[PDB]
Amino acid sequence: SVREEYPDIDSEVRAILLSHAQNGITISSIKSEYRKLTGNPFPLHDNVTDFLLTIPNVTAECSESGKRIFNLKAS
Amino acid sequence: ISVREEYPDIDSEVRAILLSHAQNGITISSIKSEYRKLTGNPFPLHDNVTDFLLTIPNVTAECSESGKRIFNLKAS
Repeated sequence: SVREEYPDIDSEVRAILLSHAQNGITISSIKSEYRKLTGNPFPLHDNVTDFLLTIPNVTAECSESGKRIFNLKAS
Repeated sequence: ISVREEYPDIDSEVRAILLSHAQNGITISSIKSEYRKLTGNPFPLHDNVTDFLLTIPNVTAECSESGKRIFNLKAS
């Protein structure tokens, strides 16, 4: 239902991950980059982790500092 | 998650399961079944399991092309 309402959000989030595939990225930083990239506010306000984890090849992990870090799986 | 207060052993039990499956991956359903086999008790979390797992340091979750959410311990 997310991808049906915002058809481009999947490509936009993947674009952001692709540009940050070296060190990973938090949800707050993703929203930040999203605003710079599209000139629009991030359209998901809830269940963001679940959305990110429905994108193939995307990983999430609990960092040392406790922060939730997202990345692309190494190929 | 406030379940750690109510169940002080749950961190070590879940970590034990992950350690025993650190080779490949493990799904939430498989974790709950390993949990019952290990403790003789049902898994005390009924919701937000991904969030619980992702608050354990060194644990990862990934979207397999099979669609299943796979959890593992991060390498090295």
